Amino acid sequence: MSSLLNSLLPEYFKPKTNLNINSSRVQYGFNARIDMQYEDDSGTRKGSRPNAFMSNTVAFIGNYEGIIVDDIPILDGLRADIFDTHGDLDMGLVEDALSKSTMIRRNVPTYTAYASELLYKRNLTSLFYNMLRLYYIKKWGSIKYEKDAIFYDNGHACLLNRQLFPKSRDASLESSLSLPEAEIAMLDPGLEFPEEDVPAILWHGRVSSRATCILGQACSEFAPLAPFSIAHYSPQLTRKLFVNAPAGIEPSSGRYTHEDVKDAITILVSANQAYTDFEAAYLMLAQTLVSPVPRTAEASAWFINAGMVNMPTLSCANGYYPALTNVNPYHRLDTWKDTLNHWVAYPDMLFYHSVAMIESCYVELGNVARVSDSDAINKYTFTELSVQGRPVMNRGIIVDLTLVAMRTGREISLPYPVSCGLTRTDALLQGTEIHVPVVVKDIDMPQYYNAIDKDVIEGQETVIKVKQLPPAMYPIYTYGINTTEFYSDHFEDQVQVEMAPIDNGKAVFNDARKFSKFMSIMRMMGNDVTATDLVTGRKVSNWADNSSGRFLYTDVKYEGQTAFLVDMDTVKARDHCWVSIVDPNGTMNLSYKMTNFRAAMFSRNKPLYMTGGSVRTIATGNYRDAAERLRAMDETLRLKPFKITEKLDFRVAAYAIP
Amino acid sequence: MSSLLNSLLPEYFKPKTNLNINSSRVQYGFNARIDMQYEDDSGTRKGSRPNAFMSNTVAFIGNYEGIIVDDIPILDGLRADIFDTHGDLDMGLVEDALSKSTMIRRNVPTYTAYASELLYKRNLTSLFYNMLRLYYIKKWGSIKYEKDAIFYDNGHACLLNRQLFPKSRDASLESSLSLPEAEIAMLDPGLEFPEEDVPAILWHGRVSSRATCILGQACSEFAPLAPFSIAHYSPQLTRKLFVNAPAGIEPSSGRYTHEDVKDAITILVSANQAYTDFEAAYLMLAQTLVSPVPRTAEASAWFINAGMVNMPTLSCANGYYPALTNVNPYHRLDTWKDTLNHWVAYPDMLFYHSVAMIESCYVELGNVARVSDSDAINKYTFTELSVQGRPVMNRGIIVDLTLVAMRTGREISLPYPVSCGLTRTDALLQGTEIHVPVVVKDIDMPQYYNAIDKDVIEGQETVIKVKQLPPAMYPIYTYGINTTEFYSDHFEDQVQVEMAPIDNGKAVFNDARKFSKFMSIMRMMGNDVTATDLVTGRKVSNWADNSSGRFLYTDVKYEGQTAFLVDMDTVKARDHCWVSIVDPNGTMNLSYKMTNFRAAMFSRNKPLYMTGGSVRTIATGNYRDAAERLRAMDETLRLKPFKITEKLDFRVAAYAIP
Amino acid sequence: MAPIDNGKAVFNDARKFSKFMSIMRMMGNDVTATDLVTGRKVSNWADNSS
Repeated sequence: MSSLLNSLLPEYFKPKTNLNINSSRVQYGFNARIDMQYEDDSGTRKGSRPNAFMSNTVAFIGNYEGIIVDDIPILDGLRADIFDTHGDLDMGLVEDALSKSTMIRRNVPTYTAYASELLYKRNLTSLFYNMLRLYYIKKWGSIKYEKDAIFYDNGHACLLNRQLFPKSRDASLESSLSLPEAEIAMLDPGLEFPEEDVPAILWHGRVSSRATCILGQACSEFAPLAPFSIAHYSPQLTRKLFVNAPAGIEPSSGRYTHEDVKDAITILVSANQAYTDFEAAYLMLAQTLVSPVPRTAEASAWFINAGMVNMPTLSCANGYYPALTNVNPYHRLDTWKDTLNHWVAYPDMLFYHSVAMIESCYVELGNVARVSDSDAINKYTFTELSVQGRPVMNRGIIVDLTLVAMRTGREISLPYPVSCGLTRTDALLQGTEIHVPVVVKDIDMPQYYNAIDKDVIEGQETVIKVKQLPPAMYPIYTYGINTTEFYSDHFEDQVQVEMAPIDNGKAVFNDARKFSKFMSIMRMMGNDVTATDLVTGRKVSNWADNSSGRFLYTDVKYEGQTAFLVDMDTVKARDHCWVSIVDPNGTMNLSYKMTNFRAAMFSRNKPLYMTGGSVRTIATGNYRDAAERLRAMDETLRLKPFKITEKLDFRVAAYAIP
Repeated sequence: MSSLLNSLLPEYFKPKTNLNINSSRVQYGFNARIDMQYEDDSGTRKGSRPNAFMSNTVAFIGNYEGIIVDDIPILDGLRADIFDTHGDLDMGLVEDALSKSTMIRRNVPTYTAYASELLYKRNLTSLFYNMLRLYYIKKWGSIKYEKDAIFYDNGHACLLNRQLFPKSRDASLESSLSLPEAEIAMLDPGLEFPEEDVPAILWHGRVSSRATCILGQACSEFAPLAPFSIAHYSPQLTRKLFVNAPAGIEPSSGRYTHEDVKDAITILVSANQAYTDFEAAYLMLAQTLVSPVPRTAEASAWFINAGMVNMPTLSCANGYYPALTNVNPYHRLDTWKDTLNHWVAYPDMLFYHSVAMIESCYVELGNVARVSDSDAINKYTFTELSVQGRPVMNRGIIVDLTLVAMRTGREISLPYPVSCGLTRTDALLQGTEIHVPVVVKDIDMPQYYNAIDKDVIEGQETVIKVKQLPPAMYPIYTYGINTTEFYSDHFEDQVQVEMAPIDNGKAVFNDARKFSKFMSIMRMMGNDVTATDLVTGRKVSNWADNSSGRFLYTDVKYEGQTAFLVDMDTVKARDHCWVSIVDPNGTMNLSYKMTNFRAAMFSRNKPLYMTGGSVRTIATGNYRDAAERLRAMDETLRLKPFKITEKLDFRVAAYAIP
Repeated sequence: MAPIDNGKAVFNDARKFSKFMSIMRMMGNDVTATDLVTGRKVSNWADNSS
């Protein structure tokens, strides 16, 4: 659904068509003007950062594994005559429709008997999904993956690509897959009895030399070398695929460009009348196009074990019954062609729709992981109460759409209760300790991180014990639309730390809430604060991120009693464009204000600019008003004359309109 | 945009068609009559300057470099039916448009897929840019650049063309470039898949033997030997260029006249309907064509670092799909063929439009440089507040047209937000003193200029320091259209200043404004006064520039606060009218009137006379046969002007919204 | 003062120069001005009573 994913984008964000991606890492964000203030009994110290960049790093790598599951049939496409008043295939009108058609008379009785089983095999989501992945593999084919590269680095702990993804050879995305071609046979119209467990599709005119090569590779096993997101492992959809094309199927060309895959999709959707099938495949790919680079070192627990992708079995019986598909189809919603029409016009817009969906999910799974099991709406039972339909199993797209509904605070409506795609809530529901590997840089690591060893020499491979999952992404596109006090994503905020002159700089935060806001605002001001817990004896640093520049309470890496000693004569100025706290006395009052917002994207430590035309909000009415218009100007070549007009020179001629 | 740049010229001046330029340097100015009237405590004196020549100097020498960048598509020339009710390109109607205009309907699905990807990147501005440069290389192909010539010469200091332009030799303009030829192949109709990264253009009848050689050289690399403005380094546009000509193309001749390039441009625009693409290239050349000769030695800091010319990527899909270009083209403005009709009639008029543009930019940057970096409108954030469109980036022409709006004080509007051309604000946007290399002519040079070596000898090559960039040009064409206090370019003005007490033979001027008014009066009377800056200990002189007969405060060459000790005993008498007095007494009143303006141009120390007939006006009205003004003010670029609000400091300038 | 000036301020007026130098001494700051015309020096700390 293009419509619901479009509304997630911010108001200030004005996207263009083309986006020239030339790397496997993008820092999307915005530039804002922060007017910071520090008030005290001595006086006020004002600062101003005119261009403050708040970013979330997003990569094109992520371990996924496809499995073939059984899903509901999508009945949108079949002629409206055979359907009854309630909206189910009234068998008796099917036998009537087949009898009054251009079918062979000896096949009518035997084909009608099979109809009861074969007409309820309508799900082309798996085919469209694979054909969409082939489009983006050939478009962004020049992106590279190095084996010994830095997945994450925060100064203390480092995590390499070798650690998370073993059995991984370095190669380009184009050179990753070597897809073998499945057989594309021609359906004989005079076949005695239809062959079930072999799908048959429709086609307009002649199957081109390149269309054979695309359909051949789409219905085949994906066995990748490099762990890419749009080239993950998928099982063999089918062995053989029939195509009811009276004009013969040309043999396989071998080569094809990304423009030829768009040609193949547009013919397949139009012939089969499968637009709702495409809408399902569009939302599936939106989840599993890009995966987020973790905010903290201990936020890598989400991507340790491979999340399963639920691909519904390829099943289509249109080739055997050409009569039942015509120009008057049955559809539930009137805006059922909107998702395809959006993709054909603006293919590269999927990148923006993808980051909008994963940012919405991973933000909400952040503040869902911090609720006790003894509650009404908890970790296990947040999907059941929200869903008001009848899906087969609460997995895939249902779990991701219900998280988006919680974030935006609106009602998401789909025409069919389809349960296909990636399932994210895997590591959460387990409710056990996860052992993430790490290579150390400094020697004073295991004070900060909950490490397995207490003394570790530099360059050693250690393990961190993560119990509660910290947030993987900070809200950026969904900044101050549905604000919570955990993230504290306000435009205006203030904190009041109360100290007396008798205290020699040392302040104890009994409250946990205002400790979080103090440590966060001090980092905007470019000050390196290092607090020490009095009960346990561990240490926390506000500088625990190089992207957002905020301090969340989950950076403590421990749930206990709150007694944080901060010594305010060991505060060090780290960044540029900073206010100085030289020697405070009395009550401190910190405050900031974010005024304006400008969309910015970075890649390879350089600005990535959006190019091409101005993207519009395509509606169903905007095309069918031109159908209402029809260009009703009678196609008659009316040539109008020009009267020559003489003036002073007479050498040169001058023509007038009347 | 002819009508825009034509408005910048003064109301009294109307230039003739032809101009035989026969040098690399042209003075332009006017011969005005000044009627001064003096009054002080001693008495009254009345005089009259009968003939006074105020002029700038402009040259054909400027170091520039080309970069190929991706910009917006210009959707002008495509048929009106493919566009919907709003100003948006619908792919639903492209499928219909291509379907109705063919008998072979097998190719419609393939044609639509490729067309959707190519239409959002169509731009012929870079091709017309090179074709225009080839026209002027052949026409003015007898201009000599000598390496051991003078660039600036005052009397104390001197800059040679060895400095500012190393890696250069002595050559004529025709001898500078030795262009190779790209392959101009013929597109046979029947080819089904458009070859990627090769543009295809339409043509009228047979491609002439001469037309081949021009298109071949226009696409090739430019590698100059001598630094020339219209022969600057440009990257290779394309390798191949298809031409859908019904009659086959002829082989390349090798030689062509400047007249043959006009025939090539006129055909290429008419066939492709690329009138708005030409308008972009016309404005883009108006910036580059000429460069200023600096007013003082400090104003050479602008032209050290090579400014980047943003040339858009060459792409076009008219040759493949000639159905999309028909007899009813889509245009936003009704005056969309005025710029080509102006150039084809009067080619040599571009010289006057270029001088008008570069003057307006370099005059207003004189004020922007003096703005403090702690206000709403400053050097960093003046373009962003002005623009009211959605370009790719605030670069090239958008920066230049913003400065023209600030000069004239009128709202400038283009149909498409194009960001292509020279960016000047590079030396300005950096907090670093610039090291201008100079030659010592007189032994007393270190007293005047801020030199590194305080002791020098006639012939030594030293370096001078420039912190704040002074004005490179004085207002001549834009004289009195809007008068600032800094320049003081009034027709009628009454200057009042109080003379400081002359103790021994020296008068102390503590205030900054009073000192500016005093030396401004004494210059108009024609008295060469020399003062000593007390803080620095360097000698200032009101006779700094001889060409423009006025005193600017930037001639002091010291940003900050100071007090001046004026030498009243050594007041020389260079130019004496009857008004001219040596001994001022009490409150000095000078009231002057300027009348009888007449434009005059000098080239190689002789008068340069305009030849040919009188320019008759070509211009189209807002409506041809259009009923309702469908505003469509969403995509169109608009540039809002800023008015200078004078304040007490006088050294600092400030902008406000009118 | 403007940021373009690197701390250096010239007092054209005599009245406000006296008040600046006096209030800076209440605040306990040793300022040393230099006259541009003559070339002599003045110090605000020229008394230990008032």
